[PDB]
Amino acid sequence: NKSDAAAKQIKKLEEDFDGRIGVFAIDTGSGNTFGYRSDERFPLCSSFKGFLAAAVLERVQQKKLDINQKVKYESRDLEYHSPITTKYKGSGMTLGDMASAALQYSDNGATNIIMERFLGGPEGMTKFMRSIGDNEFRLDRWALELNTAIPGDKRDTSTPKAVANSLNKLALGNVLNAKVKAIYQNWLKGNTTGDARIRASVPADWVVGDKTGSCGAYGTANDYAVIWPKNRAPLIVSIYTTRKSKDDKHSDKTIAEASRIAIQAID
Ligand SMILES: *C(=O)[C@@H]([C@@H]1N=C(C(=O)O)[C@@H](S[C@@H]2CN[C@H](CNS(N)(=O)=O)C2)[C@@H]1C)[C@@H](C)O
Repeated sequence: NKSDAAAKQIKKLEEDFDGRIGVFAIDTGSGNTFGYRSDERFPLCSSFKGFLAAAVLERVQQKKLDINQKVKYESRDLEYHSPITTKYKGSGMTLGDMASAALQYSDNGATNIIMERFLGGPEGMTKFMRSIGDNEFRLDRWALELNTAIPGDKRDTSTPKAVANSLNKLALGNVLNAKVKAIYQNWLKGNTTGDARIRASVPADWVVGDKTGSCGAYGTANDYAVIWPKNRAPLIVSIYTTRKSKDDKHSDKTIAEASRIAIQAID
């Protein structure tokens, strides 16, 4: 009933821009959920970078990597959209700066380097997600090839629900200890790419951490967030969208709107 009216609104919203919306929201205080197409598969785009940083911090926490070890890449041809790694090319970067660059600026060079050197590539990112008990998450290709968002292709996809559950386990749950979890949160809170998305759907004084993605094809874009309202339990929102035509552009306002409707369904 509270659920069916949110579903109506989302359905309207997806018809309005002539595409498809996936939502999954959790109130971690009360347990209440809301989903819409929350078990259907959606391209990840960059959004998986958020889990990559947590994979790295898991390795830090088990002392299989040091967060301050230098990572040198002086000879590499940096991928397009490496705004952060390009500037540090000569000096290298700390593993931790590199990971958070991956997350906070969606840096493709940061992404590819970490996956090649420390993570066992796409297969090993997928392995990290099975290990927390995400079974829907799949990664197949590398940073710049995973964006084709072709309807029906399952490469590089997850579901809204599965993303939410993962983020809940990683941000709020028990894979990371106190200390490392707070690093991970601070990383999410400093994400720079999501001002117009989930961040836009909540009051100004609520703290938000998020990771976005935009494929640039099939209007495909997404965002997921942990939300800390004033004097109340944290929320998880996970919003994924695709559009009918190859040439359609993403719509941030739709994401922000789908988020408002979702925060309202669990309120
Ligand atoms: C991943 O999807 C790609 C990479 N990451 C992006 C992202 O949104 O995470 C895209 S979009 C890009 C990020 N900064 C701008 C949006 N913020 S803003 N200027 O405040 O509107 C544009 C970017 C392409 C990668 C795989 O291409």
